[PDB]
Parts: sequence; C-alpha cells; structure tokens
Amino acid sequence: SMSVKKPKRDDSKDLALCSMILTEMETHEDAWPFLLPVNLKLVPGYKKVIKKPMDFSTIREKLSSGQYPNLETFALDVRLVFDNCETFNEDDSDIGRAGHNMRKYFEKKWTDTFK
Repeated sequence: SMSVKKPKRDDSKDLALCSMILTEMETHEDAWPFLLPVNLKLVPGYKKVIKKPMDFSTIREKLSSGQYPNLETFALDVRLVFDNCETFNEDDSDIGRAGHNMRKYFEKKWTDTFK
C-alpha cells in the first residue's frame, strides 16, 4: 500500500532474457506455423473467429520497440499464439501438434528463467 512495499525484485535483465526465450522459440523446428501473421485474406474464417491474432514476428516487433510494460504482458502474447492455434486447429493435425509442443517448450523455459 502507500509507503509499504515488498523487497524490489531485479527486473533489469527481463528484456534481454525475454529476447533470448523468443530467439529459442523462433529457431525451434516446429515454429513454422507461428513465425508470421496468419494471412487474413487467404485463410477463410480466421479474421472473424480469432479476435486477437498473434505470431512470433509481431511479438518480436513489440518487444524491440518497448511495447511490453513487463514480462507478464510478454508471456500473455506468447500464450495467445497457442490459444489461437488451439481455437482454429484440430489436436490431431500437424499444426495442432506443433502448438502443443511449442507451448510446452515455452512454459519450461519460462519457469526455468524466472520461477
């Protein structure tokens, strides 16, 4: 509350560390469904159904330009990518499996780097 704060966690390395995680997600062999925005002209139903599209290149641009206020808003966009994927793709599909795999890969790096 006013003049009452928990001890100050060092957040000075968070930007650099989120960048490293994102590099690792970018270079994963199963990243290909997520590297670029879904083409809303060429994929019927995507625009109407997925209210907040997100992809790794859009996260990269947001990260590089100071549009994440803190590490939690970064994680929320990464998770959005996988939530979108599950909304539109059957579990038993190459893309559906890719999304589950990448979400696992992310959540471990996230825990190991920050928890």
